Amino acid sequence: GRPSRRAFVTGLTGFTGRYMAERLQAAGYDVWGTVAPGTPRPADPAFAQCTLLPVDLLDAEAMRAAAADARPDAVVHLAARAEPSQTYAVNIVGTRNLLAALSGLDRRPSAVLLASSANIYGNSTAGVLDETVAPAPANDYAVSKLAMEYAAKLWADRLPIVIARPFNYTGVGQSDAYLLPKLVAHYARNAPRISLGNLDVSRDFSDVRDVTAAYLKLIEAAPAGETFNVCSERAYSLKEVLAMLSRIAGYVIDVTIDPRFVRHNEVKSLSGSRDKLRRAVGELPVTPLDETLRWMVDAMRAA
Amino acid sequence: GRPSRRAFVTGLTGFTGRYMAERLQAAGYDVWGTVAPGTPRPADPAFAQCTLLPVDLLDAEAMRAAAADARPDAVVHLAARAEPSQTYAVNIVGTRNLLAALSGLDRRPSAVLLASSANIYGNSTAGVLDETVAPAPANDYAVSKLAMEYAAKLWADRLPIVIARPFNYTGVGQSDAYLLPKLVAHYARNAPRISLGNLDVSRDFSDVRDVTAAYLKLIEAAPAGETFNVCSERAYSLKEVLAMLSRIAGYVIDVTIDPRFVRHNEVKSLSGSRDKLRRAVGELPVTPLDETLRWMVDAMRAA
Repeated sequence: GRPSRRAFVTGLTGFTGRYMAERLQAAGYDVWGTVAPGTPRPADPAFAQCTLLPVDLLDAEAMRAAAADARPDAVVHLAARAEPSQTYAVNIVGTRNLLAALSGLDRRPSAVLLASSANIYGNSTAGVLDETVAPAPANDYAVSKLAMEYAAKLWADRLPIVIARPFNYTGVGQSDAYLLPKLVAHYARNAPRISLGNLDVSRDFSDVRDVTAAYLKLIEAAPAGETFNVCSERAYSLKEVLAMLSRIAGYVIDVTIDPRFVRHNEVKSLSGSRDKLRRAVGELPVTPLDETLRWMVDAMRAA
Repeated sequence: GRPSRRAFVTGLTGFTGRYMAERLQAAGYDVWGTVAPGTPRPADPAFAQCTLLPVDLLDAEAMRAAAADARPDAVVHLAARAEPSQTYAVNIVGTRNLLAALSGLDRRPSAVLLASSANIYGNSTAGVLDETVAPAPANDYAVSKLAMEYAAKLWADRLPIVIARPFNYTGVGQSDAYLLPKLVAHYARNAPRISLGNLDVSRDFSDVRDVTAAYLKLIEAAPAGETFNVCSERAYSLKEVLAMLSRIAGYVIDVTIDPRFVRHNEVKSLSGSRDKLRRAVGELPVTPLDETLRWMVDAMRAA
């Protein structure tokens, strides 16, 4: 029947949440999660066996009641924003509301995984970043994620808290507000041209399926008090990505360099080390980016 | 006549602001500053030549209008809060509103000094803390001060921003909600007994006048992008402070150790290094604490 062991995922119906749900369900959890009040129900079949609770993160009391009902053994906090003020409120106080709700439970969860971001490192010149690299967040969103980490550690005496710092990741279902889905969308409809920044800037990209598999491993190991990069450890330039898509689509898209996308001080190469993660949970398969991209192109064309 | 060179001080009428006003006026500035809307006017004669603008920091537009009118050369940001949500909003977004206001001016200030706090270091075991010590803020207030620092650095390309991390400081006029003023109040009225926490915990205390002298030198040197401890570099236990006051008042107060006020995990000794400040701006007054305490005891008795 319906599994007794429960997971609770904030932002469950977002891009990452859809994949987190499948990972948790396959690991045997009954997956519960939050959705925004007054937004339309999700149509995706991935959520057919999920219990969806309408909760605003800034609604501390509704969060407390949702948690007490859900009674999770595992928590994955994915819900975030991105007005600067709402970004700080949702990412710091919304997270605090979640932790307060869990801390007040009769039975506290065995693992609470918070999704931070590798954006907290900012524009580091260190080439390959591990978790000891000094933060230098370069926008309010990145600052709010870093602040979330510090705010969350205040609850370490009450909850087993694991922090993930994912590098860039993508996959089927991510909006074209992000760069790789934008590229995929253009190639999928055989667009003649696109406008981009510098093509010689290399960054670390992962498949969302790999990222959520890592998240699950962090849940299972529950290393309370520890922060982990989640990344592929491979850096690709936009030129390499374009070349992959050209091979997939069978043509070369024409590129215009827009100054609006060109950052003068941008470091040429920046990637992550997942060595700390590897030592904690062991080796994890890395899906090749060209497989990820083909997956996305195929999904776009099949739509 | 009224000086052409202007300073703008948020929280001008608080404890630190009163001393900062006097310091700036003595350096030849026309002192402007903010007060809370709808609060009674200040009675203190120290504010007689100050221009007081009623501004809520969360009111971005009122802050913009206040700054365009004040047109400061020098800015000191002292205003802060301490509900956690308001603490994060005021200290992060309130500060951001100030910075946005200054950045939009035709003539930007030549120095923007932000008062952070040494509480961002938390309960560090490092004994003597310099600016390279990793932060470990231990409550939401301290987290909000650290987040403020990071949010402010986003404006570094537009404004010359100096961050101060004052350690504990006190002086005439500080409320008895703070520890040393509480001690002074008791000794001043020859109170027979008092109830306190652990007496063997040593901390760094400064004279507010020493702190503002440092704030002014930071303004004058304007080391943009740099953070500075402001501290005495001597740590006194509560037993040593009591002994100083016993000597001043001529009797020994009886102390009761209340477990309610005793924090078990507090580090035995913690103080700051101001070596970075000293190397940047040169010699500064460091007043003996017993002189500070006598100053305060005398003020209480003259009342």
